[PDB]
Amino acid sequence: VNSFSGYLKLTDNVYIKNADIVEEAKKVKPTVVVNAANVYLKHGGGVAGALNKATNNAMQVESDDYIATNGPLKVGGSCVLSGHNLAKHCLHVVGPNVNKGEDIQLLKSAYENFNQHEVLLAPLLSAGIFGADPIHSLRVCVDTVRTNVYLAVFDKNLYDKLVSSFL
Ligand SMILES: O=C1CCCN1CCSc1ncnc2[nH]cnc12
Repeated sequence: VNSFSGYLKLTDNVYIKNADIVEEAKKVKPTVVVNAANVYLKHGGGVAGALNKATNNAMQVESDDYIATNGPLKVGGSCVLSGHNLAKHCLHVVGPNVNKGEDIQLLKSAYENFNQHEVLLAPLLSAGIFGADPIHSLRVCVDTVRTNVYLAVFDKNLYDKLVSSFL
């Protein structure tokens, strides 16, 4: 038993809810919240910008130190940093950005990072301003992640379409 509430069950291990991931994190305080990161951990907009704003920019400060020490992430890669006031940990995961021409096959590699954590709160990778089809993203998620994932979908219209088109 865990504290996630109001989710529709899609599979044995994947759950989905129309919710603002920032508000959901603040309420559940999950062990892991996933950020839709870029390789530079520049959290300017989309999910990343919202999460960072909710930390009063502490996520960005921590991220800049991480990059100064380690260099950029790989597309399809991840790193674990603090969850600040939102979660114990934040798993920063880089999905391919279609608006940068990045290979959509890297989406599966991106979701594989979730398997290193037993339970996560997450957005759909590569969705939103990353330009991929969220229905495809949900399919790759279901077919790749084996650990327990609670997906937060901000847009009610998108949420309804994702549910209604799910096989
Ligand atoms: O829902 C949507 C519509 C377009 C893309 N997308 C999911 C990524 S954007 C997001 N996802 C979850 N929680 C949030 N809080 C602020 N932004 C978000």
